This record gives sequence, C-alpha cells and structure tokens, in this order.
Amino acid sequence: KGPAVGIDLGTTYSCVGVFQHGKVEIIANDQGNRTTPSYVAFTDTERLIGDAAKNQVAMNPTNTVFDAKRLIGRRFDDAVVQSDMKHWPFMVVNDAGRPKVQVEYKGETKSFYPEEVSSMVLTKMKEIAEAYLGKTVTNAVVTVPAYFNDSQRQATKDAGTIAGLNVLRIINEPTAAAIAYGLDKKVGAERNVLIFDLGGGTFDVSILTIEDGIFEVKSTAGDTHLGGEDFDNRMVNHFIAEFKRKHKKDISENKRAVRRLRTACERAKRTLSSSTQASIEIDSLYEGIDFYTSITRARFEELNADLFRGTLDPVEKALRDAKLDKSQIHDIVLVGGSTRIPKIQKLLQDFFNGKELNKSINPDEAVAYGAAVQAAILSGDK
Ligand SMILES: [Cl-]
Ligand code: NA
Repeated sequence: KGPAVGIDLGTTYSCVGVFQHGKVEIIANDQGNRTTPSYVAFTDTERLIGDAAKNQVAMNPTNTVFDAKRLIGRRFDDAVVQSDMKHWPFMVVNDAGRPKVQVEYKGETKSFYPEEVSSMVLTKMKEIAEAYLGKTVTNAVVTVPAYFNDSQRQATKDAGTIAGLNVLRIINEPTAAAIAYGLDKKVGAERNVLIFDLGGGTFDVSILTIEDGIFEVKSTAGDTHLGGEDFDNRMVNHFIAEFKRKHKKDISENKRAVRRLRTACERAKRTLSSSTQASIEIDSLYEGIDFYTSITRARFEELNADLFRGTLDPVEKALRDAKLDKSQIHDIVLVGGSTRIPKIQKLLQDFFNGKELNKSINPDEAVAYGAAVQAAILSGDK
C-alpha cells in the first residue's frame, strides 16, 4: 500500500491529489492537465478515456459517453434518467430495470452500467497517479455530492472496486472542500460553512455545521443542470451570430464547427477570469473561413447577467432550509472554475455584505485536495 490518493469523480471532469511531504500535490494527467474530462469513447480500434475522448466528441458523438454520474446508482424508470437521456447523443437502454449506455466498439454493439463507465474514469485517475508517483496506487478516498443516496454511494464504491481501488471512504464534496481549508481544525463553538460550488454542469450550495471536527450537512440547494457550460453556451450563440454577420454563413448545424467554437469559448471564459480581454482564434472554422475575434470581460458578463444573478436564489434557499441568517455563515468556500469569475465573486460578496471568500485553493482542485488530506489521515499517513 503506497500513499493513498483523493479522487474527485466529477460530473464533467475529475481530479486526483496526493498528500506527500506535508503538502497536497494535484496530479497532472498524461496530457499535462490537472483535471481530466469524465468522458469515454469507443472507435473502430480503441477505447479512449479523458482528454482523448472529449477531443473527438464531435467526430464520434454516438459512441462518446459522458454524464455517467447522472445515471450512477439510478434505475431506468427514474424520472431523472428519462429526462436526462433526451439530451445525450449516445443510447441508454433498459437492462432488467437498470440503465446501460450502449455504443459501437470495434464494429460490435457493447453496453456498460454507469459504474462501469465511471470505473474507466477511476482507472484513468489511478494510472495518472501511478505514473506520477512511480509506484502502485491502491487506496483512495472518492468524493460524491452531499445529496447522493445509499444507491448512488454504493454504485460509486462499485466503480472504485471495478478499477482495482480500495475505497477507504466515500466523502461528501462540500465536506472535502471544507477539509481542504482546514475548517475542521478550528476548535471551539459550532461553525456554519457555506460551500458555493459551480461546476461544469451542476451548481451546488451546501451548508455544513462543524463542531470539534464533526460535520453535519444542514441543507443543500442548487440546480443540477446549471454550470460553466451554460456560460460558455451564451458566448457560443454570441459568436455564431457574429460569424453570420461577418461571413454571411450560419455554422449552427455543423457539429464540428460548433464544437471548435465551444472549446474556444471555454478557453475564453477561463482567460476572462484573469484578464479583461480574451481572443477566439480558429483556423478554418467553416468552409475554410478563419475566425479570429475577441471579447471583453464586460461583454461576457452581460451575456450571462441573468444566470450569474440567479446563483443567489439557491444561496437564499439553503439559508432558509438551514434556518440561518446570511450573517450566521462563518466561512464561504468557492468550488468549481466558474467561481473564479470576478462578477460571481462580487455578486456573492455583495450578498454577504462584503465578507471575504475562501478561494486560495484552485476551486477545481479543492475537492480532490480535501479528499487527499482525508485519504492520508485514514491510511495513517497524516
Ligand atoms: Cl464537473
Ligand atoms: Na465538482
């Protein structure tokens, strides 16, 4: 048993960390990326996992699988499954009451339970950890949403087992983020912690109470279908209209063109969290026509103004459910790359009358960070 690792198995991307020599190290994958898309794809000749999968989605949409976390621990008949499957290009089928994703792989029809798909992502995370450490990785803490039920938790454990991991503990994502910031190292009176978690595809607000290192989930709120991708999409539509003006062509039905634009918009979003201008640079976007343009932070904000303001409604609901006034929150913790958005941070701070945010740990890494901390404690290394 080498060091144990912490794995954030995310809806759209995943992240693995390890506690070593008094520090957490977030581990870059085989593409040099500190997060890995929760994607798997199948071609005539192979199975792709992570960046390779994500990067060929437009070329191979029916055999590229994502959002397995939406299915994990579910039954086919579930209202969530029935609704969600309407917006996936891959097939979901009923196996005796349990959903399976069905794809073509090497010209053959194959199908996989959600935890089998997730097991492939966990295998990727294990492998990148092993490549970094230069030794075997067996023990892990794996995180899940606080709202996950017993079935969802057990299926997640099953994904780990399938990947050859000994899952030391299933830990809640907000709890992991709080552990990252050492909020359970505070000694004294009860403390109320709000986690504001805006991922690629979901938005979670959680309120925890911590006392003597002991966590209680007081309330959860959010929107399981709101995330950074929504903000990217607003930019995408903006640029489709721009291309139409400038080049008198509508790229809307070309999946490859839209995908390359989407990728550019995602990059632009990140850029705009640190600078006031970002470029869109796409050689041969459509019919050989180049698209080189740019956008300001202000314009990005305007395009998304309603969605940004809308993030405070779940914050209000969570406080209501927890029977807490906004003034009773001791700590606000930011999780998810979109929480880097200055306008979001400003909206949140303004809501909390100027209170400062816990944001020094990369918000896309905070969950894996806390998972890594707890893995080291549980394995007897911290
Ligand atoms: Cl995600
Ligand atoms: Na997340």
